[PDB]
Amino acid sequence: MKKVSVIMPTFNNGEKLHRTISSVLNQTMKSTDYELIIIDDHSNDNGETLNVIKKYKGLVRFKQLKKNSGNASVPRNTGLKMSKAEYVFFLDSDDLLHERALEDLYNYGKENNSDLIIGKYGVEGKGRSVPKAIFEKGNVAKADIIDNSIFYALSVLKMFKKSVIDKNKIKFKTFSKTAEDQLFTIEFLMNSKNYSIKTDYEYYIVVNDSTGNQYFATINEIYKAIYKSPIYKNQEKRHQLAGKYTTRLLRHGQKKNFANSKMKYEDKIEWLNNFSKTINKVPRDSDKYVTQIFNLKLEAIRQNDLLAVMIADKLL
Amino acid sequence: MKKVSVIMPTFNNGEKLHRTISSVLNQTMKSTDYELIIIDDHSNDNGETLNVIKKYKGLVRFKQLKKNSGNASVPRNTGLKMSKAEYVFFLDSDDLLHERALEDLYNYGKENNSDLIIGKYGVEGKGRSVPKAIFEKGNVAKADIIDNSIFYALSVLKMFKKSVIDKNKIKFKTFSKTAEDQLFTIEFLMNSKNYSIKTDYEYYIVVNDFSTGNQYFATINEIYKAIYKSPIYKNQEKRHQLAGKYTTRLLRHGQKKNFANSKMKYEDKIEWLNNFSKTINKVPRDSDKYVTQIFNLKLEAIRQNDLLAVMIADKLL
Amino acid sequence: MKKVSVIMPTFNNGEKLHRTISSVLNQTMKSTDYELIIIDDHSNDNGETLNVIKKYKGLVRFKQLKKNSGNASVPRNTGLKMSKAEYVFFLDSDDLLHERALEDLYNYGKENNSDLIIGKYGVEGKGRSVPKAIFEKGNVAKADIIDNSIFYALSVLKMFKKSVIDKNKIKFKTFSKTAEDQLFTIEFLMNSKNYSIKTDYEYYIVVNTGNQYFATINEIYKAIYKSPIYKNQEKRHQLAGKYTTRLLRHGQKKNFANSKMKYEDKIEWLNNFSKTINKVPRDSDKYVTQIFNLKLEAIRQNDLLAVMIADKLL
Ligand SMILES: O=P(O)(O)OC[C@H](O)[C@H](O)[C@H](O)COP(=O)(O)OC[C@H](O)[C@H](O)[C@H](O)COP(=O)(O)OC[C@@H](O)[C@@H](O)[C@@H](O)CO
Ligand SMILES: O=P(O)(O)OC[C@H](O)[C@H](O)[C@H](O)COP(=O)(O)OC[C@H](O)[C@H](O)[C@H](O)COP(=O)(O)OC[C@@H](O)[C@@H](O)[C@@H](O)CO
Ligand SMILES: O=P(O)(O)OC[C@H](O)[C@H](O)[C@H](O)COP(=O)(O)OC[C@H](O)[C@H](O)[C@H](O)COP(=O)(O)OC[C@@H](O)[C@@H](O)[C@@H](O)CO
Ligand SMILES: CC(=O)N[C@H]1[C@@H](OP(=O)(O)OP(=O)(O)OC[C@H]2O[C@@H](n3ccc(=O)[nH]c3=O)[C@H](O)[C@@H]2O)O[C@H](CO)[C@@H](O)[C@@H]1O
Ligand SMILES: CC(=O)N[C@H]1[C@@H](OP(=O)(O)OP(=O)(O)OC[C@H]2O[C@@H](n3ccc(=O)[nH]c3=O)[C@H](O)[C@@H]2O)O[C@H](CO)[C@@H](O)[C@@H]1O
Ligand SMILES: CC(=O)N[C@H]1[C@@H](OP(=O)(O)OP(=O)(O)OC[C@H]2O[C@@H](n3ccc(=O)[nH]c3=O)[C@H](O)[C@@H]2O)O[C@H](CO)[C@@H](O)[C@@H]1O
Ligand SMILES: [Cl-]
Ligand SMILES: [Cl-]
Ligand SMILES: [Cl-]
Ligand SMILES: [Cl-]
Ligand SMILES: [Mg+2]
Ligand SMILES: [Mg+2]
Ligand SMILES: [Mg+2]
Ligand SMILES: [Mg+2]
Repeated sequence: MKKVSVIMPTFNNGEKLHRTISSVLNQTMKSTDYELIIIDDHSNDNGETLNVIKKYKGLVRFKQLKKNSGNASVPRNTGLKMSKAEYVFFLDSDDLLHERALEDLYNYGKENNSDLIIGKYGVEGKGRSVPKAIFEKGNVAKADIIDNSIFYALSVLKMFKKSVIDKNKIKFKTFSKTAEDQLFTIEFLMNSKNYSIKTDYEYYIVVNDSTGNQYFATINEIYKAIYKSPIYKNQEKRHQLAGKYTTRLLRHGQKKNFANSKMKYEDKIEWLNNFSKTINKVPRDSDKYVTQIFNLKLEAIRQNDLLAVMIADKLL
Repeated sequence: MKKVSVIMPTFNNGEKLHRTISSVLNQTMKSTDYELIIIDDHSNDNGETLNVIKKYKGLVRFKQLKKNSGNASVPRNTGLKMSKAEYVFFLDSDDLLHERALEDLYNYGKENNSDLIIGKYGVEGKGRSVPKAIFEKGNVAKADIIDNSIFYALSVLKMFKKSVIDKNKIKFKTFSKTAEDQLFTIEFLMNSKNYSIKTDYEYYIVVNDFSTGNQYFATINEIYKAIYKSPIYKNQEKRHQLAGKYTTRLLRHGQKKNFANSKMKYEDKIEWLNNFSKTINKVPRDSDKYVTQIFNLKLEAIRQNDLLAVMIADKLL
Repeated sequence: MKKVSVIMPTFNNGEKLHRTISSVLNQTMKSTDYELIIIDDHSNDNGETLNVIKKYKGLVRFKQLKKNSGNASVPRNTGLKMSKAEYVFFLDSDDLLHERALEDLYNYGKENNSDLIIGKYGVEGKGRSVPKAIFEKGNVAKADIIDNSIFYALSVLKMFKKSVIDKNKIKFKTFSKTAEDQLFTIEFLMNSKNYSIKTDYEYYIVVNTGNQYFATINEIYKAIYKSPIYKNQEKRHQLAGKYTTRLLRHGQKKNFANSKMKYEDKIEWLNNFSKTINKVPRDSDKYVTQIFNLKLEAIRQNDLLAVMIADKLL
């Protein structure tokens, strides 16, 4: 039984994949103590990606899907079924690991009985930004969701204890193109207690290179996960978590500024209708735990009032 | 017939009452010319308050209520029934009078045929602040409600002509825990003409120590009713002006003025705004033009009973 | 057939009219090539205005209306029926023409086959300001409505080809006291292609519940969306959106929502504004300047509070 399975889905990556794979194979951890599982989501780049992967035959486990799934959910789920390790680490195909990522994160995790270990993120290039606040207090052995800003770092680019995933049958959902990674991390967080944060190096480097029916279905699942948490059983604690997630959603959500956008009016109405329907399944008791700058925007969404959301956005 | 009855309700004050009572007994006014009526609202402090009051038996009139009323309304009403003086002065149990408060206020009142005399307030300690604007023009023999900011000083901690109270049967109401003193002063102001302001000393020292609105807005409703039924201010346009100015004071200093963006439960906000809307919609819109224009949107939002609009209005103030 | 008929309605102008009439009679154009038609809207100023007009008997055509119409619509319509010229030029009674206004504008128009020629405006005194942006690019032989800011200069104080007015039976409407001149210019613009702008001089000097108003605004949008010149629906949306922008920037009672207007009047006004704008396709909204995105939606939603707020944020 290996310490870590690195699970990496690929799709039409080409010669860029060399850098990523190399970063995983060049770890300070004993090479026999981890594996790299590569799951190609049926690349169609005239065999360029598959040719790069073939160069590491013998040194990595590999499966190719018959049809392209469209996102990383099915590939990652396939990797999870293939792993029998203590921890898994999800890695995106364009990104890089620091030489001492698996060793340092696994050691910290093992020494603190961690269900989840989060390594400090770095970033190369303009594009997506990475979480910063979670890492501002240095290393944290027993982190807290609220006090350590974990709802602002819900990517799956972390080390997860496989037993938690297995015991609770946590899979990536495929009903949406976005926020499926958030739902996964939330499901995990709500079914575990021990989270640790390690910040000695930039362990993971992120490399930068419609009506909302499906999106808000996923957001709904996130709130459901919080309110059904067997770890956070206290209803007031659930309200606090839900409120904090609402804050993150209003700060960093998809199409956060839809109301004053160039979007067609009928589309705005349908979008807000889905956002309203979803947030109105969340107890109002959570609202008091939302950052108060968003008090008006949140009420506007609850009331399903487009004008009020437009105004709220103008005042933010 | 005495010049002044000082009416002071007490409740679980203890040894703090000595300072207050002493301030009343040590007045420059002839001691035979006034009385201190003490009405204890059934203190339950192991007889501590009653023990302090007993030390002045013979120098004060005193009645104890059988059950605690909860506020100062019933006690003050009892004091009024007991007084046969020319003027009454309401004093709170923790507060102080200046040595020359009754004398100076009574003299100014008598020399100007005043129905109401307001002495400049002082304050000791962090907490509740006191009115300032009303006293910024010095002494005023014939003051005006609007021009002298009297709607921003509606406490009953003043000298009132008893005849006005008696002739018009003015009592403190008990349907609400708050704003009952405001309603009293408003009822008095709307049934009298002569108000004087005296500022030579800090005559009254306020001492600081270290709801769905059904009843509150019923009291606010009574305030508007008092203005619009005033036999002194009979001109409808004058009533609009007074009403508008009160609306301004309510939006500036009202209870839970910032309820809309508060941590109040949504259902409570709705009920609160519903009461606020129901009440303000009984006030003619003709008064709105006399409201300070910064509040134009907030006022309309309340009239329309639109929570979102009130929230926004508050964000723009 | 004369080159130009200057059409000038008068009403209780008095001795101020001398200056105006003099400015028309003192043109560089051959005096036999134009006429000044004066239409008095039944002045009642103890014969003062009529006395000034009588001094130019022989030099002007003149008709007096039996009853005062209240605005310039009926008078101007009367002038149009009286003119058989190639172009007409509407002149207000207190205003002035530059010595070389008719000549320069007619020549430019004739040389560019212009349906409409717009001379640069000047202004004397505090009050109404005049369009500026339309004239910022100098002379334009073939102007464009959008690119040359013509919706910000919709007065009829311009030179119009009479054939376009007769062929399309364009009259000033009388349903409203205001915006009737705008409707006229819009009707003209939507039924012609060739517009020219001349800026060498200040050729024209301006001297200083909404049921009816919004009926007129409605006619403006109708004119755009029925235009036989601008037939492309997307072009109509663009024109409509640009007019909406001008309406929000310079409309009558633009700031009604936070005004001293009685509440009941505000509601009725906004109701008319909402009813009218909701007959305009939402496809035009994308062509409205985005600062007005909220105000426009507020009006569409007929929400007084939202209009008040919108105005507070502008
Ligand atoms: O006191 P509050 O909680 O109201 O305010 C919090 C502070 O203001 C705090 O300083 C900041 O929120 C912390 O922000 P940050 O500088 O640490 O960055 C965190 C951001 O959330 C981060 O840059 C991303 O927006 C979050 O991305 P991930 O959670 O890692 O997941 C990617 C996610 O966006 C992706 O799944 C979506 O594109 C698809 O739905
Ligand atoms: O906008 P305008 O020009 O019309 O007026 C605004 C001016 O700036 C105005 O002159 C100032 O507001 C006057 O303020 P101030 O400095 O004279 O006094 C401040 C307050 O009036 C005062 O501190 C209290 O807030 C008022 O309470 P009271 O009138 O003494 O009545 C007691 C009442 O609040 C009590 O019943 C409540 O606690 C129960 O709800
Ligand atoms: O926001 P965009 O990009 O679409 O353009 C905005 C620019 O800033 C634009 O240049 C300005 O809005 C307009 O420039 P301007 O300095 O030439 O503005 C001229 C005004 O439109 C003018 O002072 C009058 O408002 C319009 O005169 P007319 O419409 O020709 O007169 C008849 C009618 O408007 C009049 O009855 C109304 O003013 C009565 O309220
Ligand atoms: C840098 C970061 O925060 N990454 C997130 C970001 O990825 P990002 O926006 O960077 O997009 P990426 O190219 O990294 O794609 C994510 C991963 O999914 C794989 N892939 C992509 C397309 C496809 O059809 N099939 C497939 O398996 C890619 O090989 C890659 O490993 O948004 C994704 C979708 O919301 C998240 O799940 C990622 O964790
Ligand atoms: C500085 C100032 O503006 N003071 C006001 C403030 O008093 P404040 O907030 O200072 O409250 P206080 O304790 O002074 O109460 C007012 C008076 O009521 C008496 N009391 C209190 C409780 C009780 O159950 N029974 C009873 O009789 C107290 O003895 C006291 O003399 O709010 C009161 C209630 O609106 C007003 O009447 C006071 O004018
Ligand atoms: C500079 C400018 O754009 N002015 C416009 C403004 O006039 P403005 O506000 O400048 O008012 P004016 O004095 O120019 O009056 C407009 C003209 O209408 C005539 N008149 C006036 C009253 C009357 O009862 N009968 C009558 O015929 C006047 O003689 C005058 O020639 O509003 C009119 C109606 O929307 C427009 O046609 C004018 O172009
Ligand atoms: Cl999101
Ligand atoms: Cl007054
Ligand atoms: Cl109050
Ligand atoms: Cl207009
Ligand atoms: Mg990536
Ligand atoms: Mg007190
Ligand atoms: Mg609203
Ligand atoms: Mg004029």
